[PDB]
Amino acid sequence: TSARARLIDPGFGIYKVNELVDARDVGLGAWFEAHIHSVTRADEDVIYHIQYDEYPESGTLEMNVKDLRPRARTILKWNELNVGDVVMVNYNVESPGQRGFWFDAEITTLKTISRTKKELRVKIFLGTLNDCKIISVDEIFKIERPGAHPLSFADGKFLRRNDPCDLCGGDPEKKCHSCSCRVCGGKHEPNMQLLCDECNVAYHIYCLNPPLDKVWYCPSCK
Ligand SMILES: [Zn+2]
Ligand SMILES: [Zn+2]
Ligand SMILES: [Zn+2]
Repeated sequence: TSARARLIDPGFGIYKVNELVDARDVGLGAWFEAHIHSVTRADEDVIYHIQYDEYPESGTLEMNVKDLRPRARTILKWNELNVGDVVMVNYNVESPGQRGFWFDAEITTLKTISRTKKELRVKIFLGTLNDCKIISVDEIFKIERPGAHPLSFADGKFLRRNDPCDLCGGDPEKKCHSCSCRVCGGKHEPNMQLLCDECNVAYHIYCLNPPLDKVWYCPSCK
């Protein structure tokens, strides 16, 4: 058992040490994946510190409890959505056509145009922005509330799709040297292919020079 993936109840607080949460960055108004680092004493007397999963460089940070909630885990299907619902959506404020960040929003328009076409417009809570068109209609997340089952890293990483690919367009059919194996460009075998942490590019076990016997950081760095 990893120490990073074991929940600790220090005897108080509504989130457990090492619990997976989302943390609202007050500067942007968006929610980012994080974990509880510590729960200590000085909604008032309990202090929570976190680390952001994808910003370990930012270190340990104090966070008010109103800016924390259990990690988002459930994607709401189209038929589970209603006008007036408050859900978490991906939106880019500066470039509405592109992938952005994860914002709480109230659904104001729900329109099924055809079998494939849909119109989802929301009110984004930053101040608020009205009549925002959400492109990623298949990634609408339910907002979890205090008391939800505590997740740990043992359950999984529970990372959302947080990056913008220009090459293959995210299509699983087309080969890609950019977002898959650099040597051959084959997405086949997600299991027999290791990633890097610093630069983040992949290689198969048999595509490296020299080839590895069994299944990490890349060799071209060192
Ligand atoms: Zn690609
Ligand atoms: Zn390869
Ligand atoms: Zn690397």
